[PDB]
Amino acid sequence: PVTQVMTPRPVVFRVDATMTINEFLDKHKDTPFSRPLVYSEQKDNIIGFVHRLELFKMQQSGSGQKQLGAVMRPIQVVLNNTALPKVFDQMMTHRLQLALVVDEYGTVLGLVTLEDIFEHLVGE
Amino acid sequence: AQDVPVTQVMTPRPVVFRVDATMTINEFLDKHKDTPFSRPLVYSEQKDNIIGFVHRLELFKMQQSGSGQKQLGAVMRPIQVVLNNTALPKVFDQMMTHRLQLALVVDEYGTVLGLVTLEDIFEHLV
Repeated sequence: PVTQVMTPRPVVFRVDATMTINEFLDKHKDTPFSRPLVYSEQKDNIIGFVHRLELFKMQQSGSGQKQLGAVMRPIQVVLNNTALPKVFDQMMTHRLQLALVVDEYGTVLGLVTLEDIFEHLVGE
Repeated sequence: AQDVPVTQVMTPRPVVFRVDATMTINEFLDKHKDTPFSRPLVYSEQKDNIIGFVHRLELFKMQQSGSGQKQLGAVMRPIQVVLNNTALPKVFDQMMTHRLQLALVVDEYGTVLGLVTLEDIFEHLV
């Protein structure tokens, strides 16, 4: 059970894998969005996610011309019908900050974050 | 370039076994025979629409618990993807980092090319 007690958040912030780190930090300075997903060719085709702090560090290291696709964290999926404590245990154990939530028809429902899971469990 | 493509380490989609998630455990266990630790892939409506996998032994536990009438998807496990252009070392790192034993390989558009195991990648570089 996931969607049945926590609703997956919508994917609202997508960036192209071919976009460069410089371009990203350029276009999205002071962005309110903390969960930037990376898409490959179609905006529908999520292959990873990035963290702005991490990207900035790479830029300061002269890696600003690198493409998001080459430096992103790979996208991971969690099933809708998985127990929250288990999802939590898995994400923590793997240091996974966010995951796409998928149902039993292969449909992407939205995304969850480890902090979102934390916040829900802790409220119990 | 550097090493061989994950696409040569994988089992190609056409020869990859998968079963309908709506099949009951009872019918699956009766229809399909395979070893205690096999991990059949599961598809939703289309045979290419691969949405995870199940452990045969967990299927068998279910049946013996009197839940054989339930669908395969009852105990479905997620399956992750790796990109066809990812260097074999990086792939190895990524699956290890996430403790993956199995993963679908996809192209830049998300189309499943095949199934790669960590065992086969491990084998290859060590």
